[PDB]
Formats: sequence, C-alpha cells, structure tokens
Amino acid sequence: MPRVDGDRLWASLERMAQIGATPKGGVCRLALTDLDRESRDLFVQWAREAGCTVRVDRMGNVFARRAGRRPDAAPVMTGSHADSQPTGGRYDGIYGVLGGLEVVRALNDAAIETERPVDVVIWTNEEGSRFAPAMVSAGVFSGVYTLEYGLSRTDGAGRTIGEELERIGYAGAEPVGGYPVHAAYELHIEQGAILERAGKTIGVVTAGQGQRWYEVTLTGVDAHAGTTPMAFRRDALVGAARMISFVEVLGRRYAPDARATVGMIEARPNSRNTVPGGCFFTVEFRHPDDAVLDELDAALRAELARVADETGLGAQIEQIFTYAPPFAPRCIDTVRDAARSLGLSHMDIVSGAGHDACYVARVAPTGMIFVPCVSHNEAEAITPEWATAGADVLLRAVLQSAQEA
Amino acid sequence: MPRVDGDRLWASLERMAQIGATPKGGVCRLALTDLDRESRDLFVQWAREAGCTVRVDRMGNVFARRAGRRPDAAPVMTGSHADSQPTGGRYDGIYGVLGGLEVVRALNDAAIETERPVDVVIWTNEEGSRFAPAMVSAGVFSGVYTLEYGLSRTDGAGRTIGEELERIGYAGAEPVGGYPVHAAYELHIEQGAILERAGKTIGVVTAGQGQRWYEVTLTGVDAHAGTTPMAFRRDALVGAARMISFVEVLGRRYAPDARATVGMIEARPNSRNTVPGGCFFTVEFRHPDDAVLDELDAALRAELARVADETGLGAQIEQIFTYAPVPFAPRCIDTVRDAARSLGLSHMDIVSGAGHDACYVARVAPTGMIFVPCVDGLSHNEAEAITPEWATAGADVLLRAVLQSAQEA
Ligand SMILES: [Zn+2]
Ligand SMILES: [Zn+2]
Repeated sequence: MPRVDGDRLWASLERMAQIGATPKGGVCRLALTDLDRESRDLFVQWAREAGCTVRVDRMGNVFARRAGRRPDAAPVMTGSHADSQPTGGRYDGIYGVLGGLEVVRALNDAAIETERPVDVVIWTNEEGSRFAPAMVSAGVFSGVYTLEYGLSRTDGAGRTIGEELERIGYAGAEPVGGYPVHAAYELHIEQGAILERAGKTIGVVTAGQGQRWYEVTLTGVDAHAGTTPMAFRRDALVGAARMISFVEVLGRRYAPDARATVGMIEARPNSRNTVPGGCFFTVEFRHPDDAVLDELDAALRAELARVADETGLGAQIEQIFTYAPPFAPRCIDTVRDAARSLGLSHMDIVSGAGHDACYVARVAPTGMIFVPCVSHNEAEAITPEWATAGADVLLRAVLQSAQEA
Repeated sequence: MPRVDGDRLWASLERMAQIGATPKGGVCRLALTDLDRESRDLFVQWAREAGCTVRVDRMGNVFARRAGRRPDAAPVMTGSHADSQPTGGRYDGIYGVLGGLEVVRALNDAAIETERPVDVVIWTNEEGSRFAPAMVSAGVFSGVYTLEYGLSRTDGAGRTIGEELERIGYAGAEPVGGYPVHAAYELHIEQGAILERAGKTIGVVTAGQGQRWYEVTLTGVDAHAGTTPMAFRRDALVGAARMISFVEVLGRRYAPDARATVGMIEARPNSRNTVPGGCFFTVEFRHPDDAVLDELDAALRAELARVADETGLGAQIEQIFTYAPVPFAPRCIDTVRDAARSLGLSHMDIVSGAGHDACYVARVAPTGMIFVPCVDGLSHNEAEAITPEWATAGADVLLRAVLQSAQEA
C-alpha cells in the first residue's frame, strides 16, 4: 500500500495556518468571513492542482472529488472543517481537510485506481461560533436539519448563512446530501490528553459521548453568621458542596469513560458574613452508554433527596439537555486494522467533543481517527510524526473502502 | 425590692416607634437626621421630667443623670442607641434606652436613693448606616477611635458627623469619655433565636464573639469536561467543596458557641461545560474564646494544605480580619444572673453574635449585657418584635442590676 508524503502535508498545514494567524500562533477564521473564503479558495486551488473535480453544495460545503473506476458508485468521503473558534488553533478541523488532500495526492503519486470516487470535504460552519448551531452544515447533509433551517441561521449582525455564502462566492448549486455515501472517515486531533499520556499515536474512535445536563437549586435560610448557631442553619452552599463532592465521586465510580462535572455555581446572597440561603449549580454527565447515564441520573437524584432530607434544604432539579451519541463497526475495524498494519501504536478512544462525522454517521458508515495533541486554544499543537501517522492511517482506511465492490 | 411598670415602658416604646414609623410597621430613623433629633429631644424631655440632669458630649452622646447620694462617685451607666437601620425594627437599640428611662422612673416611684449617680445614655450613630463605621461614638468614648476621626465621618451628601451634630443641636460641650465609670449595663434584644427556641426569657451575656476572617484562592486547570477524564482533572470547585464541608465540620466540632461559615464563593470560568480552574471563597470563624479561634485557624490551614496536596490544586490563604473576643465583667455578669434569679425569670448564659456599644464600653468600664428574646430571632427588619412580657422582664432585670451596682460602696 502507498504512503503519504509527511513533509508535503506539514508544508500545507504551515501555509494554511497563515490565513487568520493570531500573534499567539493560533488561528481566527470564523465561518464565512473573508478569511474563511481565502482558506476555502486555497484548498480549491490545491485540489484542482491535484487533478480533482471540485463542487460546492447549497450550504457551501466543498467537495474535491478524485476519480474512481465507477463514476456513479457511492463515494468514500473524508474531511473536516476549515473554520475555527475565535481563539482556535492551527489544527482543529483543518488537519482533517489537508489530511484528506494528502491522501488524494498520495493516491496520485502511486498511480492508484480506486473502484469508487473519493470525496475530500470541507463542512461549512462546524464550530458554530458566528452562527448557531455547531455542525449545522454536516447536519443538513445528514438530515439532522433542513436546508431552509441551515440557510436561515443568522449572525450577530443579522446576516444569514445563505446571504454570506453568496457574498463570499460559495453559494453552490449542488444538493446538500441525499446521495449514497459508501463510507466516511474524519481525521481529527483528540482535543484532549488521553493519547499523549498513554503514549499512543492513533486513537481508534469507537463512539461519541451521550450527555445529560442538569440544573439544581437549593433553598435554605439567609441568616447572619454571628447570631445564628450551627444547629439553626439551613446553609444552601454547604448542601451544594456535598453534591459537588458526590458528582466527582460518581465520575470516578464509573471510570474510565464517565465524565461528571459541576462547572457553574451561584450562591446567594454570596456575602462573607451571611449563611447562604440559596445556591444554584449545574451538573453534566457524559458517557458512551445510555444505560450508565441512567445509573448516573438515578444516583444523582437519590443523593440529592438524601442531602435535602438530612439538611432540611429545599431541592429542585431539572434535566435541561439530553443527547444520545454510533460509528460503524466496519469503519472502526478498518481504522484499527490500518493502524496495526502500519505498525503504529493505537488504542480505542471515545470522542469527548462533537464533530461533523457524528452527524454523517447517521447516513453513511462512518469512523474517526484521532491523533494526540500536546484544545480550543491558540497553543494547541501536534508533531510532524503525529500529523503523518494520522494521515497514513487515513490513506489506508480510505483506500480499503474505496476498493470495495 | 422595686419593680418596673410594664405598661408604662410599653407605652414609651409605642410612642417612640412613631418617630420614623414605616408602613411595614418598622422604624427608619437614621443617625443625626431630624427624626433622630426628634427622638433625642423626646428622651431628653422625659429624662428631665423624671428629675435627671442631662448633658451632651462632643460626639452628641446624651447622658441623663439621676443623682446619687455621693455626686462625685463614679456612675453606673445604662443605655443603648436610638438610631436605626433603613429597615429597622421598633426595638433594636431604643429598647435599651427606654429600659434605662424606666429604671429611673421606677427608682423615683419607690423613692429610692442610690449611693452612686445613674447615667442613662444614648450613643450616637451605633448602626453605622448613614456614617461608617458602626458604634463610632461609643468607640470614641472607649478609646477605639479619636474624636477627630469620629467627627469627620461623612455621609453620602458629604456632611460630617460634626456638622450634623451642630445642625440638630447636639454638638455638646462635654468631653467624650475619659472619666471613671463604676459599671455599665446594656439591655438589648438578642437579634437571634437562641432565647426564643430555648424558652428562656433572659440572656445572661457572658461575652461578645471574637472573629477571624479569611480569603482562600484555589488554583486548578481550566479543562473541557467532555474531553478530560476524571483522573486528569484539577477541579478547583471540588477542592472548594471539600473545604466548605470541612468548615461546617469545624463549626459543629466546637459547639455550641463556634460559628464557622463560607458565605461567598466565586468560581471561574464558571461555565457549565468546563472543569473550574479557579475558585475564590471566604471563611469566617466566630467564638468567645481566642484559644479556640487559634485552634480553628490551625485546623483550617492544616486541612487546606492537606486538600491542596491530595488534589494537586494550588492554594492561597489570607487572614484579612482579626477581632479579639470581648469578655464582659464577671461582677456584671453575676449581677445580671442574680437579678434574673431573684425575679424568678427563666434565664441562660449566651454569647452576643453582633456588635453593640457595650462591647466597646467594656474597654473602659466593668460592663455587662442583658438579652431578651425576639420573635423568630428577627432583627434589622421592620417585622422585628418582642412581647410585652419579654420587654418588662428585661427592664426588671436591668432595674435590679443597676440598683445593686449603684448601691456598691
Ligand atoms: Zn474540529
Ligand atoms: Zn442595636
């Protein structure tokens, strides 16, 4: 099997990172800005230079197609997003886009004919910063959202995605999704420390995380600290402290894949010489298994009831967000087998963040490939070896799928 | 032994409560306002009608003196403040003042002569709302503050205490403090629910609380919750939670008199989907025993170090306020307790959880305090209330205490 040109890949990442470069060495390329256009334009140029046919759909998704023996066969698709967070890094999303480009180049150098066409994609507005929601364009593609909804999303100035697509010249003619896709692979940095600390180069992504978000309000009695003895108190902050501790306990209880976090708290009146009579805090559970999330939910509620009973606090809880994550076994195995045949260190991993691939999974057999990083930060970084390794895994996986009858 | 006239005392409280009456049934009578002046003038009028000689000092403190057999003898002093919080009750401070007036009237009715003169005092600006700080005038009296400091405290209008004293006619000529006082007693509502819930009418106040205040900053690592396994986390808020729970443990460990509280917390960045990398919170200890406060300090600092170690969090702690406990005079305390006993009144020892003028006066005179309960422990609220029975009982104890000390050679 062929090999990617690591130096060529690295050079393209270096070149692309100039567009929207921040002084801290990060990237600010918000969706459908002029800088987004400049980045898109450069990809298009490079793709066409690689002999690809580049098309654009009505959500401005860019597809660079490399020829296959069967021009009407469902393609193998790979890619990611080019747009960033306001204080994004040089590799969030774009590494997957340029990794896909290097795959095409590598197939060209090896003079390989595939049975199926290969599409390298840029998804519009993945990060969901200028327009909400995130992953909206892959969402339209995958039937999560309608085209009407996708195009009507507005920024702070009241400009819609549809209006901006026309402004920067990416109001494409192609339908958004609706055609069969044989398989899809997204190469992405981990945006975490699991691979790096485990000393593993390749993350075989098995699933996304399910999520449960809660808001909890504890009600006690505002009291002067000096004049109120401990036995008379209804301290809502102490009640919350008990819950915060128990949330951490729950996270460790369902290790390694559970995420359990209290990230926001507000005490009232929040004055140092008064017993807090109220406290609001959030809870979020993440785990790839809905059954485990149900356990976490039941434990949280049962404990909240015990705390209220013991403390005499009033308690209210409300689940405010619920999300169920599944990648295809075939793609997962293909990714693992590719890593193995390349002699690359690897491990199964769960994605702790959303990606376009999470939605593409709904319409085509989909997998993801993670590489380590030293995210959502201007200092996030990968090594040339990591960049090459992820791209070599991508090449192998895409090639295998593309030769499938 | 003489007895107070409960109906008379109650009538005086109802009448005074008219001055600055609020629709919610409270009192809004800020220090050195015209309402405060009216209240002062009425007390002065009643005191003179009861045969007292009234004097005013340079901080506007009002002293009504009931003559003693030996005019040059050190006086027994009693009283409180007449001024209120913006949403004050009908009994915060003024109960002690009118209690003192009732003591004078009761001594008159019984035709009693005392060895020592008795002073009934109104302290200027106790509540410290219009001018900061609180208890500033008893403070000057007691050496806490200079006269220059006391007179120069300004309100939001740029007007000083000195200027306002002159405006309302209470820029007195007498020196502020600096003379021998035989004993001092202040009658005051508890401003807490200890007496009410224990079913005790009289609180024998043994001390005012010492205080130690702290600021604590825990430093962790900002991290996205979904992508960060528990084992990698440096959660500053969980660290704080551990400390908050421990602070409660410390308060309950030194029951019944310890107060241990985390009243303020600030997490950062305080977003629901991220592991908090920073957390600020306050700690305050209160206790009548400085040795216990020392132990609380040591325990807090020891556990903070243990938690920082075990969690991998950076920790910072600063004691930003220190206040020594104010024990009251043993003889005054015993005098109060003995009085309650002789009157067949239910009573218990209690520690004051709030500052009073008497806390400062304790520095320059043998001082004690007498508490009565208040409904629900409510105070500095317009719905603050005592019963006639409680009002009468507090005044009866004050009468006997003042009487005993004023007859001491
Ligand atoms: Zn991304
Ligand atoms: Zn008071």
